[PDB]
Amino acid sequence: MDYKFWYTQPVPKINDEFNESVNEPFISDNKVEDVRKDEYKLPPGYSWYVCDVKDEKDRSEIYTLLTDNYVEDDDNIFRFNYSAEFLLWALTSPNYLKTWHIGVKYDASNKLIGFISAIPTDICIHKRTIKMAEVNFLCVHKTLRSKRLAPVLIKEITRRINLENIWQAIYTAGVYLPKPVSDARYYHRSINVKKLIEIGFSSLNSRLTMSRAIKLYRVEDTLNIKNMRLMKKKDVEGVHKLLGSYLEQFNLYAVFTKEEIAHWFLPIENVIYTYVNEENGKIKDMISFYSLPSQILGNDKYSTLNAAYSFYNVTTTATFKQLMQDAILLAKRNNFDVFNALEVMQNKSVFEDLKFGEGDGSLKYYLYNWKCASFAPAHVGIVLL
Ligand SMILES: CCCCCCCCCCCCCC(=O)CSCCNC(=O)CCNC(=O)[C@H](O)C(C)(C)COP(=O)(O)OP(=O)(O)OC[C@H]1O[C@@H](n2cnc3c(N)ncnc32)[C@H](O)[C@@H]1OP(=O)(O)O
Ligand SMILES: COc1cccc(CC(=N)NC(=O)c2ccc(Cl)cc2OC2CCNCC2)c1
Ligand SMILES: [Cl-]
Ligand SMILES: [Mg+2]
Repeated sequence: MDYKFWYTQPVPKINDEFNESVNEPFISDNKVEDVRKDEYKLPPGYSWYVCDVKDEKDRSEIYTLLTDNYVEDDDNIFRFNYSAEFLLWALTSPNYLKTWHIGVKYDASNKLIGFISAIPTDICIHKRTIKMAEVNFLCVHKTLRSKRLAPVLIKEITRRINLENIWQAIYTAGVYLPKPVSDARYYHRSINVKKLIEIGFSSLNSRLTMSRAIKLYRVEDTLNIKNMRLMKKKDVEGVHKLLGSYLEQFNLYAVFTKEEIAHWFLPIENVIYTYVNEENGKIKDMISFYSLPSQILGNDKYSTLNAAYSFYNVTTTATFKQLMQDAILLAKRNNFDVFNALEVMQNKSVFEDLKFGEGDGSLKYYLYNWKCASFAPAHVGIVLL
């Protein structure tokens, strides 16, 4: 609650509130020529390390660090378990910098004990498009917590981003920091009810016996949009047009190039699933979701919760409810146990009807070095990884 580090950074104070007409950096007229050229100082016996995410072995090291040390749910039952291949896709998007993929090693073990990453992306906030970094995967080894490593990681990636004449960033966290531009609850749609019950993800009452819970969450194996199919390279221009058009209504969204569309949407097994409805060689409807397993900590029977996370979903030929009903069936068809979605975009309107349950927390959206009015999650049009 003191935010001793955060309060030194160009982010709003916890009591700052800005008019709708304020939409600008906290610190303008920055100069690349003035940016520190020296790496930030690490504690004795630790070293910066530039990770090559395209090298299987370096990628494996980041994977291991995240598997053992990344985000857990509030009750420490689950831990996110991003796959190696997901990390490769997440970090090697168009115009990515290797030098924004930053490790820290303990010199004596040669072991990776900290990470932070960013990728470039054009972000439209309140109708101004700004070159930004999207920051993700900040992680410090569980054995080294509350030693103020995280601010060094932050300050070092800020410096390397600033060297590229980028002065804004976007990120998200579960934790409250100075100061969200928006705050979105997450919801879950049970698919394998029994499993989710057995692992303590979901529960039963005397009203809801096991057979009744299973029957509740039953879906028909038949698509509302019969032609919905895996996206193909030929669809890239059609998706770019459909998605790009739709995203303009929002207060915060990424501005995608065709190269970014192909990267972010072309399907990769166990990473990203995009489906399209093509009519007359035109893309009219799209569904997408990414795969993010959680490791189930100390359950005798199951080791992994497979989960699909709603990415971007646009319909022009069905209702948004029918579209999302199809997104659920498609995730069931891909052996997911649960479908997760944030109350962003049009999502919340379908949660009651599609039998989504409210989850235990929320995801806060932040900008660095940007001053603007905050807004309700309906007005958020971007989903980070
Ligand atoms: C223009 C370019 C700008 C680029 C940069 C943009 C900004 C990018 C910012 C990064 C966005 C990343 C987004 C992202 O990856 C998605 S959110 C996921 C973050 N990762 C985890 O939660 C994994 C599990 N936790 C850990 O590994 C550690 O607890 C971490 C490393 C989180 C904190 O390590 P620690 O050992 O627990 O703590 P200290 O070293 O003692 O440091 C304490 C200081 O860290 C502040 N803190 C804690 N969690 C934070 C978080 N999630 N964002 C930002 N700040 C966070 C905290 O408030 C405190 O500052 P304060 O005293 O002022 O309160
Ligand atoms: C069930 O396993 C979990 C494992 C770890 C943490 C949690 C609880 C949680 N924090 N959930 C979510 O943040 C989350 C829950 C639902 C959704 Cl739709 C998105 C979420 O965040 C994602 C996007 C930001 N980067 C991480 C993925 C759940
Ligand atoms: Cl400093
Ligand atoms: Mg620390």
